[PDB]
Amino acid sequence: NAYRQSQSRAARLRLLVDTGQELIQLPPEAMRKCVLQRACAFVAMDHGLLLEWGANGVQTTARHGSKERLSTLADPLAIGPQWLERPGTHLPCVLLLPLRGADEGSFGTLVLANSVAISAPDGEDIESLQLLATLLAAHLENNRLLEALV
Amino acid sequence: NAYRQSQSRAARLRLLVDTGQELIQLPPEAMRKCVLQRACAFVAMDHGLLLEWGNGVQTTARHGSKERLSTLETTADPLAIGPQWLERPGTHLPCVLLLPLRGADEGSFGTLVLANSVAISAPDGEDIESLQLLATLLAAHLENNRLLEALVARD
Amino acid sequence: NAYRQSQSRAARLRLLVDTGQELIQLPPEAMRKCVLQRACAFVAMDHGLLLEWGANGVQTTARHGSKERLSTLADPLAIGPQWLERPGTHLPCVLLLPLRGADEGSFGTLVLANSVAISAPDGEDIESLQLLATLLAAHLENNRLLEALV
Amino acid sequence: NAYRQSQSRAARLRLLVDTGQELIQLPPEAMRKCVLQRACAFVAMDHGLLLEWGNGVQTTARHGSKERLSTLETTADPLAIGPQWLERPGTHLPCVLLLPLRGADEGSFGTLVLANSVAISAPDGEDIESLQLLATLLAAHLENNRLLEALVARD
Repeated sequence: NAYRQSQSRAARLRLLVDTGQELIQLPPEAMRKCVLQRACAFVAMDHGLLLEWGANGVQTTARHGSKERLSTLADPLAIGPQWLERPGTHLPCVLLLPLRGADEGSFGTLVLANSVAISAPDGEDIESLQLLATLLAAHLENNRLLEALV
Repeated sequence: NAYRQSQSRAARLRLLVDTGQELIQLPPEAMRKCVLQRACAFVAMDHGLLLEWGNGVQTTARHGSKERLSTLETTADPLAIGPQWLERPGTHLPCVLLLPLRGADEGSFGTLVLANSVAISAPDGEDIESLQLLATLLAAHLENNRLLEALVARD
Repeated sequence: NAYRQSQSRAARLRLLVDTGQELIQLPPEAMRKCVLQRACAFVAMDHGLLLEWGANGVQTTARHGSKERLSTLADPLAIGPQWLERPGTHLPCVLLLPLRGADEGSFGTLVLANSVAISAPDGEDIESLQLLATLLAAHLENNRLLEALV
Repeated sequence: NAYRQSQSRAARLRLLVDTGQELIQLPPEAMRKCVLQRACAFVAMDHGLLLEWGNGVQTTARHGSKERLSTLETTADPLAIGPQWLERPGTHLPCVLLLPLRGADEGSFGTLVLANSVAISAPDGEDIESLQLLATLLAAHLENNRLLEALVARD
C-alpha cells in the first residue's frame, strides 16, 4: 500500500529531523528525557527508560510512564536491537536499542515498553530509531568526555 | 516540479505575511482563533486546539468537534523545541502535529495542536516549517499581551 | 520570469523560517546581532545597525560591518519603510525598517546599508523584512517588559 | 504529488541512514569528504566546503573548484542555529547554503557550506532539513574524535 508507505516514510523522516534539531539545543538531563519521549511516541509505546552503565552499575537516566510498571522490568555485551514479548506481564512488549560507544558492546540502552501487546515496529522503523540512538549515544559519550576534561 | 513548488511557496508566504499582519490588529481571543483556523485549513487537518500554561494547562482555542478534541492529552511541554508529528493508530485523531509557542521568556508556554480524524501523511516539511513560524508569531504577540497585563496588574 | 520569481519566493520563505527558529533560541544580545546579520545577508547589504530609543536617546544595540563607515550615517515618528539613496557618500544606499511597539510611531529601527549603489529590494522582499521586523520588535519589547517585572 | 513526495522522502531517508551508518566506520578525514560529497550531490550544488574552528577557522574538506571556493568568506559563526540560504548575485558562487555543526559542547564549531556556480532556487525545505541533520550527525562524530584526542593529549 503506497499510502501506508507514504505515511511510514514521512513519520520516520520527521522523527529524525525533529528529534535531531531539538536534541542538540537541550542540556543533558532534558536531552535524555526528550529523546526518550520522542522515541516512545514514534512507536506509540507508553513507557520507556534510558539506562546507562560503566561510569558496570546500571543507572536510569530518563524515564517515561509509570515507575511502578517499569520496575516490573541490561546487557553490556549487546549491540543489536531486540523485540521482546512478555506474555501475561504488566509490560507485554519491549524494544531494546543498545547505545554503542568507544568500547565493544554497549554502555547503555534505550528501552521502549508498552502496557498492551502490540506488533513489533517494522524493520525500517527500527533502522531509523537505530540512527537516532547513534546520535544520542555520541552525545552521551561526548558529554562524559567534556566532564572528564573539566 | 518547479512551478508547483514556486506556487506552494507563494501560498506559504501569503499565510505568513497575511496572518502576521492581522495578528497586530486583533485582540488575543481573536488572534488565537485566527491562527488555529488558518493553520488547520492550510494543511487540511480537521481538528485543532491551542494549549497554554504558566494555572496549569488551559485550552484557549478549539477547532473541530470538541468530542474528538477531548481525547487528546493536554500536558505542558515547556522543553519542546520545534515540531513533532505523531501517529496514534486506531484513535479518534490518528495524526497530530505539535507546534510549540516560545517567546522571549524561558521555556515554551504553549502548543498549537493540529489533528486529523483520519490517517494522512505528515504535511510537506515546508508547510510544517511555515506553521511553526506562524506559532512563533502568535507566541510573541500572546506573550506581549500577557506581560503588559502582568505589568498593569503590578499597580 | 518564473525562475527568478521561483528564486525570490524561496529566499523570502527561508529567511522568515530560518531567522524565526534561531531568534527564539538566542539570548538578547546574540538575538539582535543575528537578526541584523540575516536581514543584511538577505538583501546583500554589507552594513547594518539596530537602533533603539526611549528606555528619547538613541542606542546602537547591534552592528554589522565597518563602525567607521556606519558613523558617517533615527525618526521616532516613522512607521513605514524607507529606501534612501545618498549619492557620493560612503554608504550610498540605506533601507530603514521601523520597529513598532506599544506607542505611536517606532521605538527603534533596523538600518540596512550598502557601500555600493544598488537597486532597492522589491516590494515583496520589503514585506517579508517587515514581517521579520515585527517579530524582532515584539521580542525587544517583551524582553524589556520581562526586565521591568523582575 | 503523493507518489513523488513519498519517493523524495525515501531518498532523504536513504541519505541519512546510509551516511549515518557509514560515518561510524570511517576516520575523520574520510567522514568529512563523504558528507560533503553526498550533501553536494543530494541537492545538485557543484561546490562545497567544511569549516571548523575552536586555531581560528580551518577549511577541512572541499568539493569543486578551489578557485571558486576561495571567494567565500570563512568566518566563525558559533552562534548559528539552523540553516541559512544566501543569494550573492553576480559572484562566482551566487547561491550558498550554510548548515551549522553543533555537538554536545556549547556553540557551533563549524559549518557545512554548499554553494552553486549558477543561481538556483533554494532546495526543497525537507532536503534542507535532511542536510541539516546530516551535518548534525557529522558534528557528533567529529566532536567525539576531537574530545578523545584531547583526552589522550591530557597524558
